[PDB]
Amino acid sequence: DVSFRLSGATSSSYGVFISNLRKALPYERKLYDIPLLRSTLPGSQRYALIHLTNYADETISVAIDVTNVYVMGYRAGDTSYFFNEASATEAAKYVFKDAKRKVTLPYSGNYERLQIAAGKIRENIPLGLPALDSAITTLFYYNANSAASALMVLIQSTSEAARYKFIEQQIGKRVDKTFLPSLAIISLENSWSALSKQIQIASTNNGQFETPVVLINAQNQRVTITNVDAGVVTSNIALLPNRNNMA
Repeated sequence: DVSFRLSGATSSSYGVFISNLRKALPYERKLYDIPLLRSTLPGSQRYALIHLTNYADETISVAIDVTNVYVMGYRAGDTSYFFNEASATEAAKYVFKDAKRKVTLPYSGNYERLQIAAGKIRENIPLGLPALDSAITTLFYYNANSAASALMVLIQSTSEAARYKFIEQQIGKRVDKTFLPSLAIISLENSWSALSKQIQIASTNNGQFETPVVLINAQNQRVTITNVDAGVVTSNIALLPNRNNMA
């Protein structure tokens, strides 16, 4: 289980946190040294809680699917919370066992449903250390009217950063303030399944992609990735997802 205090948070501390986050996630191997998560695992091990104390010292545990890095929900006191999707409910069976109540959320854990419930897309969502703090505050108070965005700001500032070290750095730099994610950041979040899958394919294909993953580079423009030679891929793709877990 991962843990991080917002109090005294820095880019270094966040990097450490995300590092700890990926460290919590088990892995069967590494393609290109990129840790390939453990696809096969007991449902109990398939999830790991992030303990996260916001600036206000309000801690809450976030239930992460370790095999896909996917957030399933979170806890706040005896009140636990989980997305309406059957993945979170399964998660609820293993995590927050002590939680006296598992709350099924009124929205699915996917960006689409989250953005709908939040009433605001991730492009307009704040990101950075204050965002995780804000997330914690909102989530602990579970303002369902807006908790959706808070979940998103938190998920990206954890799960997505855990996956992409590019996302990690961008968020982690925003110690003292926040910013709406770049199209590059968001592109990574989406491409994670495609890009990494093609890395696996490419691993047995001398590094050639079959399906060229269109990724948004930092300039907010699409760039064709046909080769694992792309440094923005190899240096930023911290965690590799399993073909069995992807599609």
